[PDB]
Amino acid sequence: FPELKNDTFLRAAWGEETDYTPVWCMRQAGRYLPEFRETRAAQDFFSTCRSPEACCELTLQPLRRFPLDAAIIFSDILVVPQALGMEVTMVPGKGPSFPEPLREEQDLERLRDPEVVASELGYVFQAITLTRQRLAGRVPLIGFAGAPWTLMTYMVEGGGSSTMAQAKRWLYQRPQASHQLLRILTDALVPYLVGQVVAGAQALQLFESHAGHLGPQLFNKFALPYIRDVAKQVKARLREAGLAPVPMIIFAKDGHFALEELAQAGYEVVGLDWTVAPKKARECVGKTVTLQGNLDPCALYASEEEIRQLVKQMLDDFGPHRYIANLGHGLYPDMDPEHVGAFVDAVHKHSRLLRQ
Amino acid sequence: FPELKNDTFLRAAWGEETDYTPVWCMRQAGRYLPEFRETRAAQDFFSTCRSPEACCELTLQPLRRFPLDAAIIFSDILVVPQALGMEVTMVPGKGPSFPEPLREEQDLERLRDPEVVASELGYVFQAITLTRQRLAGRVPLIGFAGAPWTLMTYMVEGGGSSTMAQAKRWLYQRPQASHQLLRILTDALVPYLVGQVVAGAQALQLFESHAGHLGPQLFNKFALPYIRDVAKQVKARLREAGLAPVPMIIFAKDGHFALEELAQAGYEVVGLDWTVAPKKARECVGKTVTLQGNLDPCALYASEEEIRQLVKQMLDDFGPHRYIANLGHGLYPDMDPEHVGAFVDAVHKHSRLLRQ
Repeated sequence: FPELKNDTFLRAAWGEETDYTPVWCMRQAGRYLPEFRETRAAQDFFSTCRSPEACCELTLQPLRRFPLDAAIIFSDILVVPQALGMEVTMVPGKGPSFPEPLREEQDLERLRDPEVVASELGYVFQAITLTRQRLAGRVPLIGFAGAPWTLMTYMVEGGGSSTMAQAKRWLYQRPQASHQLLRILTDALVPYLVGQVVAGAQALQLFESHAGHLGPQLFNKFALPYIRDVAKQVKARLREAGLAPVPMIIFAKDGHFALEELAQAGYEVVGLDWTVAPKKARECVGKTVTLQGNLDPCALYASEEEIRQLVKQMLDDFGPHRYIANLGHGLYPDMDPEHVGAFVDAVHKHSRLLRQ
Repeated sequence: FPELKNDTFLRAAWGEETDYTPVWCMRQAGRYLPEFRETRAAQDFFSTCRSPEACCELTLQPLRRFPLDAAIIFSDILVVPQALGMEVTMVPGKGPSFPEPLREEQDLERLRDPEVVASELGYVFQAITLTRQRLAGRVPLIGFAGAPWTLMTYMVEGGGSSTMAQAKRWLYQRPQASHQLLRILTDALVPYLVGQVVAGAQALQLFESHAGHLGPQLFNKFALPYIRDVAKQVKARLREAGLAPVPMIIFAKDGHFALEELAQAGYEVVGLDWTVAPKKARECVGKTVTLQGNLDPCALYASEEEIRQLVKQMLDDFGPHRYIANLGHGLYPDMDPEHVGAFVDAVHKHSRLLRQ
């Protein structure tokens, strides 16, 4: 692969000093971009995901508009439960649906052996090698997947949910089947993430979006240990293959009560939502791990000058070391690309003016 | 009104010692009760709310099953935006909808003067006087309303929302119209809550369900000051009328980052969700205020013996003083009334065995 030219994002992730604060945005390839809607208008969502040229193109689009310090491959966390044998739809701009969710223990029998999952996900590895080639070393490429508990919520709920009532009902009423499913998910994730790195990914982010529904005790029993197992096994498999490990990011949306444990879970970087004050987050995580985040993405509805001021405040509270700027959640379809450009321009100009 | 016989809940709320930990459940009058579905099968939701006998009956039903230490009047937080002039529906078991949500500043013109709102809500005061009579002093009666920001989210979103994107867009793009609306809401709430106390309510709970969507800075600017204004004005109006103030509870769902401020906002009791460890909550709030909560209501899906153990742990972490037991969120329609009975029985037996 081409030699990496701008490794600021990787340096920050590892905890090293940098000349400026690197920045990227969750869903930087997303519907807020007209050209993203245009290229996606070509096929359906999961068929977009299976075309290496199409994922490559969607990954590069934001980089053409903005000097972001990283690319993240275009894909979906739901490719893993699909590759396990579940049928999925993106029903007419309504979001993800599993028409036949897991509802009882016997439903586990329909899933593939998790060791066959990576071979079902070859199309993502193809998209990753292609993108890493076409990026030609401009910035590092991030790979990703959903964390075990978060994927389990989709598989049992059949899509999004404001309560996760069914999924938490499994934890309380079927804790054994729950552990069995979480382990199937971990055992599928580890070889998929290792494959992403073999295909060319330079950093991995694990997305635990539905953590906040758990309190501390459920989260300690049912999410954290799988989260720890993912990073331990991925790093061990990469070493065994003779490959450099890459930095790993754990993003736990609404996960204020888990931050201290997450800082010990084997991840270089802890990604935060906008609900934790950056100074309190630093306190919970100590000064080993790098922090990523955490601007409310709705702030980008404010005027450019207001965005600049919000970025200045956020940067001042995180401080310059062991920090990667990002939003606290994905960009929304209605957001103005010019305001995304302002956020990116503001992080760069303020972090430098903060150094120089 | 009949002399109150069991005032344990009020004593705990004020911060006094008690012989046991009092307990009630959010949505204790709810669809998990077959007789609640039966009496509600009589008319539509908002017409149930307007019948004093029907609200009285729904309020008493759980008290017939369980020795709860308080009743809460049957009503809905959405009665206030309806009384301000907005049209609302409970469309066939789909939840609240406003078919015509507020979308721009000019939409404010359609709202009533907030000073006329209490006269539109006479039916709730009738339901409260009736219930306080029929309760005949068995336990105290709680009145309630939604907090200003939470009501504003319904009025702008038109119902529930996983992002509150439109409502936060108002905060970022129309901060002045936002403050105007929040003030209209506060100015309607204060006389409605005072009326509830004049009608016989012995305690008030303000429900800030949608707080967690805000980070600390938005919450400090747009929710907290209205929250403070509500309690200050209600207490001043009651004093001026010659009436005893009642204890006031602020419940801020997902509000971990606001707990320290909420403990200073003029409320006797801070109600918590299941996401904050009870020991950390105590730390944030000091040992002045009383804490209420915070059992994950999905725990009630567990077996009776497991519920007992979870209650024992929760009680041990809160400790006996300045504590009212409750769930961290309303009971779900599918919950087993026998498991609610276990939770109530467990709080009583463990808190006593903890004293004796």
